Amino acid sequence: GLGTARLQLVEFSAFVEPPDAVDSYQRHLFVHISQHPLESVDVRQIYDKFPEKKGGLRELYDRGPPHAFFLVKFWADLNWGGFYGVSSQYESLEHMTLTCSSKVCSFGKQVVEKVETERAQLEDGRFVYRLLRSPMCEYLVNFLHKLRQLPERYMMNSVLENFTILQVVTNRDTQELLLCTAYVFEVSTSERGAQHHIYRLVR
Ligand SMILES: *C(#N)N1[C][C]2[C][C][C][C]([N]C3=[C][C]=[C][C]=C3C(F)(F)F)[C]2[C]1
Repeated sequence: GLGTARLQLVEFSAFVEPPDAVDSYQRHLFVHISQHPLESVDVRQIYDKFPEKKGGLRELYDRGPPHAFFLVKFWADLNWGGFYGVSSQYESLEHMTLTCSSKVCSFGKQVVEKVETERAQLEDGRFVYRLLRSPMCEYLVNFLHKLRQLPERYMMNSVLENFTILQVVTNRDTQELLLCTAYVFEVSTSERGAQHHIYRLVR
């Protein structure tokens, strides 16, 4: 699964709860992972999709460690005053303070970047890092309304081809990379829910 033994992604989901969930609860997952041997992709294959910059995939991979670099292909479910949310959870056996850069690179050129710091919280013999029910970016929210309005699924996948996200979690105190995940996006069928495949970035 996703993670070094130093840090595992327990769960992550972007979601919307329809406004009627206050009465009777339901939630739409656009994308979801829950981990409460993996296949491999050669890192050079996706170099193009991301910066060739400082903070670009090649540079961070040279810094290492290579067992920290992953790819997650997402098949999003776009079949849906509401709440649009993103919630992520990681587990470690070390107490560290983490820094999580998430960069959106469209056409290989980074547009937006969020960097956040989360400190550990001890639970049942693991240190858990919790970033739950964060409100979704208005960038993403409007994007998704536009993308759902697209008439054909291949049209969504061709746009989503040109958008990629690089997530890098480092230890703030030691400034050493713990996890780097590249995300590529496609759209799932209506009958098929949100799906994902995880790969290890190799050389
Ligand atoms: C806005 N709001 N957000 C919160 C940001 C920080 C954490 C998640 C990030 N989005 C992200 C990161 C990695 C893989 C997929 C996604 C997705 F699909 F955009 F949520 C971002 C959005």
